[PDB]
Amino acid sequence: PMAYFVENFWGEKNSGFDVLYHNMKHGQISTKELADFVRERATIEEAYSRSMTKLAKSASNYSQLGTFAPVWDVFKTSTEKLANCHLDLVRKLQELIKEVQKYGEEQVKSHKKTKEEVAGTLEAVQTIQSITQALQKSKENYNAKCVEQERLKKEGATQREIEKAAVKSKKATDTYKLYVEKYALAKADFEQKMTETAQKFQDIEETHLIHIKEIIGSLSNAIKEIHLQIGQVHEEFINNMANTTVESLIQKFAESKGTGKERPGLIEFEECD
Amino acid sequence: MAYFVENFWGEKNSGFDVLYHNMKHGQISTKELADFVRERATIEEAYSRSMTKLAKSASNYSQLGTFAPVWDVFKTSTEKLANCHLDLVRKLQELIKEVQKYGEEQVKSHKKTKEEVAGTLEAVQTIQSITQALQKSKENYNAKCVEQERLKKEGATQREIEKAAVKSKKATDTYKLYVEKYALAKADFEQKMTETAQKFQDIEETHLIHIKEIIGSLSNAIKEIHLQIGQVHEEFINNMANTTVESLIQKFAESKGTGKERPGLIEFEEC
Repeated sequence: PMAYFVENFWGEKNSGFDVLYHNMKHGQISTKELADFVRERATIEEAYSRSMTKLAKSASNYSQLGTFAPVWDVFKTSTEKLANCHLDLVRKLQELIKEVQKYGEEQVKSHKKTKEEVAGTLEAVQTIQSITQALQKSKENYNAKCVEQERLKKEGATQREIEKAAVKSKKATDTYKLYVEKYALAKADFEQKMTETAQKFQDIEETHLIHIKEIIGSLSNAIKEIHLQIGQVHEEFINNMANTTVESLIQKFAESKGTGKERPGLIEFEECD
Repeated sequence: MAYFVENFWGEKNSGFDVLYHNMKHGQISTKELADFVRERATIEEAYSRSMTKLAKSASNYSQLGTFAPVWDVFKTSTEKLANCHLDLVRKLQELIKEVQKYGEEQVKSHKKTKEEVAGTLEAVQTIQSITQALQKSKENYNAKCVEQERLKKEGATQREIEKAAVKSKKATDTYKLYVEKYALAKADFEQKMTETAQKFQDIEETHLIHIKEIIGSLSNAIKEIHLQIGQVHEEFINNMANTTVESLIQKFAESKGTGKERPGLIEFEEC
């Protein structure tokens, strides 16, 4: 709840506004980088899915010879289901990329509106920066008339030409005195505007980081959901292997590849006929 | 029960030849199991090395933005995921070793079994040699009786009858001997085949139970890593919860803050 942005963005240069504003704009970078990360994760998931699909094809094309042969269909169906799980994660990640891209383009809208809203604080910054430089110029000019006043005074000059040098110091004093009052006015305006705007930026940054973590939340949800499905494919495979018993494998081999039930007949002595 | 004994006889008696070659096909099932685990490990390693590459790319994103520190959470979690899949690769490579060790010791027991029931192979060669010779003598003895009938219907000499009778007598003596030798070989084949077909089923039982034990070890290895993968997903969720909005706001403000102190007070200063 603490105002970190208000407390930490002042300094002598009055550049805090600039930093904060461009930091808001850098929030666009993060959205592009996140989408790119999810795209690459989806690439890996699809590579895995396509290879698993190919692994199921090779499982169906194994030799039909032997008692174990029918078990490859249990390998086929499970590998097909596992491959489909990963492809569905790809689809879910791709839907997630779409809503990151959607957030990225509504950032551009809300950044444009913030720019138009902080226009008063932009003025407050450039006026205080201008007056601080103008005050320094009037400070140095005031001192330049002091040195020239005392240069002519200590060396020896007419009281008429000293008095007109004193008036040149008076106008140098008055304008410097006026800039001191102008600084205090611009300083009070800047501090009032910056405190409202530094908080404004922090609030924008909090809304940003909340929405981003919600996307990573949906990222974690899709991965967890598919992870649960993957675990169910493994368990289905386990008990399908349990159901495929040795008894049934021998049963099916004898019934299909058995030569004959009836044993060779008994032949006796035959008459000539 | 006994399916191999009951259902492997037939007229041509291919029973032994089929069951022996089927035992040999048990070696193919072992090779194809190795090829499956190897291909699965290849997929699991490619995935792992891609994830490692993804984990390292997570750190090479922009330093700009309040979100920046969150990338380390991605980096550490994606690294751990990558290592889980490589650990499975190592476990699957240990299975390929025991499958091929089982495959090479199958060759040892199969050649032993061949030498154990070579007598039953002889019994198949014996009954086939005899039944053909029994049919040869059956056709012969009947032809001697056809000649006995042919020469009687036409009429011949009494001494030719003695010659045809003694030829039919020896045709009977051999044909009757082949009937006894068939019944002796049938009682030898059916006795040995029943013992051999039961032996072929018993060794096929020990084959199928051991192959299922290896696939059991396969399912265990995948289940164990799947549990670890689920823990990484939960650790990622936790680390994301720990990386609060407040901690990121504080991170950036103290890193890229322009100054704690507000613009200074400037008053008149006399020369």
